[PDB]
Amino acid sequence: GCLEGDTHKANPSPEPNMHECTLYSESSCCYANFTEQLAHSPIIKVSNSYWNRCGQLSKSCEDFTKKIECFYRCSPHAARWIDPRYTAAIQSVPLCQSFCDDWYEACKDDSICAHNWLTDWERDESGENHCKSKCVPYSEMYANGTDMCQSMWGESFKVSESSCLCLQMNKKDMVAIKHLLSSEEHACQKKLLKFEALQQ
Ligand SMILES: *[C@@H]1O[C@H](CO)[C@@H](O)[C@H](O)[C@H]1NC(C)=O
Ligand SMILES: *[C@@H]1O[C@H](CO)[C@@H](O)[C@H](O)[C@H]1NC(C)=O
Ligand SMILES: [Cl-]
Ligand SMILES: [Cl-]
Repeated sequence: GCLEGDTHKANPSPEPNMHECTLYSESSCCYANFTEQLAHSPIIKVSNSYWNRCGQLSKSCEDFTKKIECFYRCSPHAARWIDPRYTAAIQSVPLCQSFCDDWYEACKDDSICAHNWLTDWERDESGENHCKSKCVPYSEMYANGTDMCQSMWGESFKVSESSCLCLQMNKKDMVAIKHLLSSEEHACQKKLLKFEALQQ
């Protein structure tokens, strides 16, 4: 299944001409047309939402923000964390801490005005987002990567205690996903060792 959000397909299927989010190409919950928006950096505006409200994000920070957009919109497994009473929303998707930490590090000197990027905006007539709070650095907005990942999208994400049973929006998620859906920990960690070996 896919999420029952604005843009999602009914069911995951291959998607040949994706411009971004290609991690999900051969089984995607987004149509390729959605990806066109993300093909060019700097990314100013995705759908009705401006990404540059406190300035233009550094490239690596933008990359991380794009990875989460691609997951929500295109991952064939996001719906496994579907909120049953709000079918466009996810809850408690387990993110790897290393992922959240690298992200924070990438964004630490960038600026932001929404502690929670989903709720903390003024939305105008045309659906476009405007800061209410003040622009501050990410390093002021959140105390660390963990705090950021638990805050940015409310209940959507959590930070796993496990370094293996967690998503980081790269090919290793194929290892994680097998075990997410003590024992499972060791299974995952062995599987992950094989993965790292196979990739030269
Ligand atoms: C994207 O394509 C799908 C089917 O190919 C279509 O249903 C949808 O309206 C398109 N979205 C936009 C924004 O053009
Ligand atoms: C991260 O920051 C939060 C909030 O300040 C704090 O509780 C926590 O100890 C810090 N470290 C981790 C790994 O969460
Ligand atoms: Cl196409
Ligand atoms: Cl990529």
